[PDB]
Amino acid sequence: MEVKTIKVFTTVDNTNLHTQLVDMSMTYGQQFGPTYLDGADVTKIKPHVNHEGKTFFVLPSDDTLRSEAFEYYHTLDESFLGRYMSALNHTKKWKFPQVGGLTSIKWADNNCYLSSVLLALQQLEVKFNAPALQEAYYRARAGDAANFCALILAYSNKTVGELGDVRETMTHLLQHANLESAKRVLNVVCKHCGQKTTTLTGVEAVMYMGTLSYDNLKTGVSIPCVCGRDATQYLVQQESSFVMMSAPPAEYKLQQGTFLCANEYTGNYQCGHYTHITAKETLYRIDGAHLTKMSEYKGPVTDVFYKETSYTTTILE
Ligand code: NA
Ligand code: NA
Ligand code: NA
Ligand code: NA
Ligand code: NA
Ligand SMILES: [Zn+2]
Repeated sequence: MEVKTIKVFTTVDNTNLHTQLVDMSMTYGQQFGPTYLDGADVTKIKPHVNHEGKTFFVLPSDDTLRSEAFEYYHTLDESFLGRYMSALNHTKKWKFPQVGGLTSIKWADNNCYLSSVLLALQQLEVKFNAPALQEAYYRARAGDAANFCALILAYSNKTVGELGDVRETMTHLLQHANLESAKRVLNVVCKHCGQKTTTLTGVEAVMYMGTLSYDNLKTGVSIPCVCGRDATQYLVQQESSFVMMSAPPAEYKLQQGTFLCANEYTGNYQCGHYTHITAKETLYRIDGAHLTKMSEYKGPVTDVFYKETSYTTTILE
């Protein structure tokens, strides 16, 4: 007798494993729909005896599987799982060296922006509400980051090799972060329209676009008003474990002890390369696999991260 059937497990979350008896005369596709083995699309291949007892990813095809997928990924986007697997097939071959005490990514497939994201996340006090992200994030911190990178790609709607952006990626990722108690209060004054207090929460409480300087947001920054004038606003109150300050790329000085980490961007509207700036015993520039220690830094910066707990203004009235 030749082996005609094998037992395997199918899953959408790598946690709930569903026993299957597989017919070796049919493709995985014919039995399960689109099917993946460690990210590789095996929809078109027939089973092998060596597949016995292995775990295969499938698409959610009934209410139970859809529920398991939503519970794990916190999205109902039907294309997500396939995009995640497509990315994973490539990110499993990336290398994740320890550089300046953090898990970085050797350069591959235009992944500089993702390396800068990964490096930043390891320094923020953040957690993810989506179990897929939180579990992968834990493993990434230790050097096992292939899965986390594939997820970031999928959550970002980026494919492997696609040119990316740190701020855009952070916007997508932070939608799944623990930011429900993040709060920002801004005092806004227009000379024509008058005064108002704006309260922002969640992602909008921690991301700002217009200045790299947390000090400037505290003391006053120009902001367009609906009337066509430039109004001024400053930070009254901040409750979050960090803030991310962004601005169109320009030369900026970074001083150890005055920020947590940052993204350098060498380039312009067309093209650019993203490197990570942090500090340990001195300033560190981490460009994939490559470290440069620095005693000072003035360079082209687009995003600066700062630690926070709770801040209240000392500006009166
Ligand atoms: Na995961
Ligand atoms: Na901010
Ligand atoms: Na202030
Ligand atoms: Na960064
Ligand atoms: Na990097
Ligand atoms: Zn106005």
